[PDB]
Amino acid sequence: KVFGRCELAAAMKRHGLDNYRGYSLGNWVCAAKFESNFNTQATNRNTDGSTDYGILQINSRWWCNDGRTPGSRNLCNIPCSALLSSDITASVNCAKKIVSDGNGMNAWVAWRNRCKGTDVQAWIRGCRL
Ligand SMILES: O=C(O)c1cccc(CN2CCN(CCCS(=O)(=O)O)CCN(Cc3cccc(C(=O)O)n3)CC2)n1
Ligand SMILES: [Cl-]
Ligand SMILES: [Cl-]
Ligand SMILES: [Cl-]
Ligand SMILES: [Cl-]
Ligand SMILES: [Cl-]
Ligand SMILES: [Cl-]
Ligand code: NA
Ligand SMILES: [Tb+3]
Ligand SMILES: [Tb+3]
Repeated sequence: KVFGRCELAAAMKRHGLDNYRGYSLGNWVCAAKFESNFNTQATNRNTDGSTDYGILQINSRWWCNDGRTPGSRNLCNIPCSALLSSDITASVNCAKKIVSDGNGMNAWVAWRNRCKGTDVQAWIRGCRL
């Protein structure tokens, strides 16, 4: 599924991401934009051999199992394919565990480099939330 901007904002809010660990909804919408371009089926292999899955490009090194990342963990206890579903429940629940780790949303390189410090509120501008 390719979400619309306000569609995804609404979905994230419903699953409890808005202000989760202090991060306003627009931070999550901006991160999704630049991680996946709002496409729940996005996948991208990393140079270390891990792969990033879904709307929030959750990484198999630590968070889900894809059977092809040696030495990795599966801390969200899910197959990585579950993170490609049209329903974002699995991705949100995992993202909550990720952002609860020590680095917050900096674990998302695209958030750090393209959302952090910017006027992220503009990403929910005009949304009927
Ligand atoms: O800054 C940190 O998180 C940091 C610092 C030193 C040591 C640890 C231990 N981590 C390993 C490092 N990985 C952080 C780097 C991830 S990335 O940004 O490079 O991609 C995160 C994976 N961890 C998930 C987790 C779950 C619950 C609690 C904690 C925690 O207390 O750390 N961690 C498992 C153990 N973490
Ligand atoms: Cl915001
Ligand atoms: Cl990740
Ligand atoms: Cl693996
Ligand atoms: Cl392994
Ligand atoms: Cl959904
Ligand atoms: Cl934080
Ligand atoms: Na893994
Ligand atoms: Tb950690
Ligand atoms: Tb530590």
